[PDB]
Amino acid sequence: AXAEAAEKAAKYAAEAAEKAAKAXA
Amino acid sequence: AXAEAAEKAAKYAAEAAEKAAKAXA
Amino acid sequence: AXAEAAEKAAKYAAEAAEKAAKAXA
Amino acid sequence: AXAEAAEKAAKYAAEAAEKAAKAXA
Amino acid sequence: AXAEAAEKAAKYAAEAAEKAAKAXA
Amino acid sequence: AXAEAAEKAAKYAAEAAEKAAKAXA
Amino acid sequence: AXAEAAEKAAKYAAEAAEKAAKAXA
Amino acid sequence: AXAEAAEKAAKYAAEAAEKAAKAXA
Ligand SMILES: CCCCCCCCCCO[C@@H]1O[C@H](CO)[C@@H](O[C@H]2O[C@H](CO)[C@@H](O)[C@H](O)[C@H]2O)[C@H](O)[C@H]1O
Repeated sequence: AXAEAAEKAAKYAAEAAEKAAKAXA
Repeated sequence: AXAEAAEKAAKYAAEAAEKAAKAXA
Repeated sequence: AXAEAAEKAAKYAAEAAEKAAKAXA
Repeated sequence: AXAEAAEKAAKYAAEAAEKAAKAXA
Repeated sequence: AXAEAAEKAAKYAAEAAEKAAKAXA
Repeated sequence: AXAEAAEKAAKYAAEAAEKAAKAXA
Repeated sequence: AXAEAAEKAAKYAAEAAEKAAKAXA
Repeated sequence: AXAEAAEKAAKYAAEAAEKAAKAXA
């Protein structure tokens, strides 16, 4: 359960980071 | 570069949590 | 779109924290 | 107090994101 | 249980950060 | 510098986790 | 101690934003 | 505009955290 929660959080941060990276592209 | 590094770290964290989730199963 | 995802992320976080808070109450 | 602070912080963030989502309409 | 897995994860992350600090220098 | 700051946050988390872990010990 | 750590995180955020603000100036 | 607003908000947050840190001691 906690692993799942951590994965969801990391996935959100990764998508956020990706949109920032694309904005700077 | 900052956003890219954060995206990479977050994707590694997500993979690591997924692996833990699959192991805990 | 960014704002909407951030709000969803935060709601999920609040729900997790609330659960923790309730366990400690 | 830790969990309660975390809950308050998450709820604050959710409120701010929601206000932002509404403004961006 | 939860705290021990969280301490272990946090230590791994700190080591990864430290490695990156040394590589970047 | 970012890696250094990441490291401090990670160390902070690990010590908070250890304090909880010791109370559960 | 938690408030002191939160202050440090907020200061880091402020410096990061200031960096961006200056480059955008 | 965005970076300036983020800087302002982070500074507000830091002052709040500092005030709390001083109240607690
Ligand atoms: C990878 C992300 C990590 C998540 C957060 C981890 C942060 C770890 C501690 C950072 O250290 C802080 O760095 C700030 C910025 O370098 C400094 O503020 C500096 O800049 C502020 C912003 O104006 C001023 O208010 C301060 O006086 C000035 O010291 C502050 O003193 C220092 O303690």
